[PDB]
Amino acid sequence: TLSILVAHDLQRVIGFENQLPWHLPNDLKHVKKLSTGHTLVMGRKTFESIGKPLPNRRNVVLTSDTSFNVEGVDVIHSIEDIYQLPGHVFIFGGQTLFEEMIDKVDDMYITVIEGKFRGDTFFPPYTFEDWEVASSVEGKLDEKNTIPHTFLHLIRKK
Ligand SMILES: NC(=O)C1=CN([C@@H]2O[C@H](COP(=O)(O)OP(=O)(O)OC[C@H]3O[C@@H](n4cnc5c(N)ncnc54)[C@H](OP(=O)(O)O)[C@@H]3O)[C@@H](O)[C@H]2O)C=CC1
Ligand SMILES: COc1cc(Cc2cnc(N)nc2N)c2c(c1OC)O[C@H](C1CC1)C=C2
Repeated sequence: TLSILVAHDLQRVIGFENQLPWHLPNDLKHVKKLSTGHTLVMGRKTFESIGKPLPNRRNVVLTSDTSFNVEGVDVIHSIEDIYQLPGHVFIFGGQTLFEEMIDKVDDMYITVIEGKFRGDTFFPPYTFEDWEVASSVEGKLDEKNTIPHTFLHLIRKK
């Protein structure tokens, strides 16, 4: 499978100043669940944001930089390289990757953050005319997760 994995808010903000605008442990545990044992593909800036590879899965960074060679990370240098990765591949960010891949992926795992944040990076617009809701699960609120949020699994129609 080729999947998108993304959290975006009511206006499709994904980012601010190279960070997530929200603090939401549950969603990061969501990410852990989904992608552990599989492969994440991410652009260089996103990799730089996270700082190092995520444990217990394959980390692939897409970059133009041929100097790039990082302990625990596989480098690719074209979009086309994605399609030769074995396994369940998650497109993991950021704006540029999402824009490039959204028409290409089988399905999307979206966490809708039910707020409006200040952002400088965005998920591309999409229509539910194009995308079937395989599931929609309200995330649980509590002391440490205080933003309402919904896990969507969408699958391309037709
Ligand atoms: N909310 C969420 O689920 C997520 C949000 N984010 C947010 O997104 C923002 C980052 O997005 P964005 O600025 O687009 O950066 P990206 O993470 O998408 O990285 C951009 C870089 O990726 C490399 N790249 C992209 N496409 C190609 C290509 N076709 N060929 C070769 N290299 C390529 C380039 O690296 P280079 O210049 O080195 O060649 C490019 O500069 C951050 O604010 C982050 O917080 C990130 C992940 C998830
Ligand atoms: C841009 O910043 C992040 C993007 C992301 C990417 C990301 C976050 N959330 C969702 N739902 N999808 C995504 N693709 C993450 C993230 C980020 O900040 C650390 O944190 C954690 C990593 C283990 C430390 C996980 C994801």
